[PDB]
Amino acid sequence: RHGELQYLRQVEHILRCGFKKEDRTGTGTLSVFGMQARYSLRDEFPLLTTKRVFWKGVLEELLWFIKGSTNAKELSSKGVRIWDANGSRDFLDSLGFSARQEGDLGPVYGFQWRHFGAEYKDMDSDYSGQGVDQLQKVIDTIKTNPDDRRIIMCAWNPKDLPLMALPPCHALCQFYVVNGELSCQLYQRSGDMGLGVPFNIASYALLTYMIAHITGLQPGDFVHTLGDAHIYLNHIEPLKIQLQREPRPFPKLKILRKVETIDDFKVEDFQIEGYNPHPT
Amino acid sequence: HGELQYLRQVEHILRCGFKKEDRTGTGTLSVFGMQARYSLRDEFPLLTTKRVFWKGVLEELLWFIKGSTNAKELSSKGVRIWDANGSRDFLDSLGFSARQEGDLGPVYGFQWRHFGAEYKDMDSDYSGQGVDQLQKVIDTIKTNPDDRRIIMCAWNPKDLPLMALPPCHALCQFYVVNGELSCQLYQRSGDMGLGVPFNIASYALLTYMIAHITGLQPGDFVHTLGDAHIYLNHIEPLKIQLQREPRPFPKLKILRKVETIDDFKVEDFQIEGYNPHP
Ligand SMILES: O=C1OC(c2ccc(O)cc2)(c2ccc(O)cc2)c2ccccc21
Repeated sequence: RHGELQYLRQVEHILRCGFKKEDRTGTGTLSVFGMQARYSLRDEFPLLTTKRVFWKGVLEELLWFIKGSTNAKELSSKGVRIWDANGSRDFLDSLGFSARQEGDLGPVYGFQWRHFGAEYKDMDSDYSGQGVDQLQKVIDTIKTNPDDRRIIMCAWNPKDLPLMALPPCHALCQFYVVNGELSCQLYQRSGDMGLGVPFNIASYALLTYMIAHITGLQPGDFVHTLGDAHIYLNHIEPLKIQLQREPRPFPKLKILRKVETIDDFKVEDFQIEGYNPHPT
Repeated sequence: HGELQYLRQVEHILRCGFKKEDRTGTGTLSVFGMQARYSLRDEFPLLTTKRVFWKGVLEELLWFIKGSTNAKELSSKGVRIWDANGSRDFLDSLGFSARQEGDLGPVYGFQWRHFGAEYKDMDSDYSGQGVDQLQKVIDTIKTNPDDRRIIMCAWNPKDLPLMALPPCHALCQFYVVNGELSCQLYQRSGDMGLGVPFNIASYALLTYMIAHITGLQPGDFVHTLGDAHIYLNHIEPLKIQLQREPRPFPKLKILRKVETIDDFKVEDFQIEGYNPHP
């Protein structure tokens, strides 16, 4: 009943029953369409243990989303370089974004979360007060109407898709409250089980911890829903080895001071305790 | 039998759901996060343990497809499910007193065909405005079946204040493998007793239509729920329905070759072998 066994069973399922299917580069995957897992957030934190997850990247990326940044260099300057290739001069040129400064990802996550529907110009523009601040709306609704069934933050913006260096893999999420507990469901249109999915689970579990903290609630569940769940073909043999490792008890996530607004969270406010992932 | 997934979801909520009130303070039993997979392969998942309103399923979907946001254009087909949301007493509730009766605001039909366009009223001409997500999905399926971004999203944060009701069916995603077209719906709120069987039929039908248009075979319909709930007044009726054994699903037949999604008509469809319980 360790929560990571769900993830292992999803990987096993794709290895056994997935179909060969290729991505935009013509590279092969094994793929299943439509999966779901539930990770409890109650006195533990689902940071996967059968292979180490880049927690520093999880935390800094989420803080970067929250402040609305679309500059890959603003994340890279924290030592987190996962978005840098998508803002490179050559990649941006290949998409027709010649006039963009290097690092300008377009209206990706942070912009849609804080300024949905505003007109994007570039990554250095001031978007204060423009568009729908979905993130603060979710927090507001949780505080005042926890029964609400419309508590959604949606990064999928069909109008803005052509401007993005990458359309969001995490298309939308929904929050839910019962019994003083805050839950979150992510709709992820595409998930690389080997590398991306563990990171994305941590990301939305952390966001739920953050929002629960500032709304006075306790973390409940993170429900992970996938569209195209896939394993790259050259990852099959390492994953078969990983699948025979027993999960170690999940770590705990501690928030080290009372924080009042989502914008006030800082990297030093968080401590992962007892994280003991299997080595690679 | 694929209907057993639905029955076990109902059973789970009656067993493990928590009491949770809705907008009207009326009580439900609720579970957050559920998923079921309904095969579309040589059968159609129109539930059999209780009759589903198939004519309403089909006419509502045709109404979405032509982009209408006028409940009176659907009611004129004898399908009244949207009429209350467009009534003058309900629009006034939401501060929409200057709005014509029947004007639902920028709901499914507008978002599917004109996402991002500026809504005015249900009588406006939106030709060529906004993103036609429906046609874009069909195009991408035809040209890039491997695409992992084949999404139609009715959830529009900018337009929510203008809507008579924000979409329960927030988005759906299509997927192609082995010549088969699948569809996954993200439904943020599901009334298991009254709404969900209708909703399953709707998106299974959309998948049959797009598969027909694109030369593919229907695959799976994957139903994902947020707040899956049962109104307390429905508990004993569902408890009886849970005792009913499902009959084999009917088949859906498309009676002619249709070239575009806009060309489908009610007469093109025939449900074969539908034998539901009362
Ligand atoms: O470069 C990285 O992108 C990943 C990532 C995903 C979502 C996100 O929001 C941020 C990053 C990713 C992993 C696998 C993929 O197939 C594509 C991307 C990732 C996870 C962990 C470590 C590095 C990376």
